[PDB]
Amino acid sequence: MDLIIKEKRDNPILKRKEIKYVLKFDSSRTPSREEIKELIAKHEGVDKELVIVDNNKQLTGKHEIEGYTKIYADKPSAMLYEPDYELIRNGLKQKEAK
Repeated sequence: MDLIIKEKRDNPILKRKEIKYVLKFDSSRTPSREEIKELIAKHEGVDKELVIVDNNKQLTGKHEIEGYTKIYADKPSAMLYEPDYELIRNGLKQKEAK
């Protein structure tokens, strides 16, 4: 697989990003999970935890797929501290919750 990415990231409260991606796949074996997903996010400007990619706009007519990928950077931070772990239980109040 060959992923050429044109990443664009916007990080607010949840550090969400938007990137342009094309994976070139060699007709022979089924696409790999890590190869596409890792190279997609990693290239994406993010780690493997941050890889969320839905929909894919195919422009070319050869054998590679293009589209937009979504990435979450909170996946690792949440995994390290665990979402089911008592982080504080109270919430924030910096002049506005959002």
